[PDB]
Amino acid sequence: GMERGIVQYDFMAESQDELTIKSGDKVYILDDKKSKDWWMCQLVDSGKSGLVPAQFIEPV
Repeated sequence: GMERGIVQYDFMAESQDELTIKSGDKVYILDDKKSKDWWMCQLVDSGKSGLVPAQFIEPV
């Protein structure tokens, strides 16, 4: 869990490389270096991973 975050808005994946997340969900931030718009994250509880809007992720 090198870097953690908390989801701030619901987001539903519309394509394969995205990750559906719900407000309040805890994530690992896997990659916040490649894009200021899209971060690769993984849900702590389910282990599901993919791209989400950066602006929806509050780092801990």
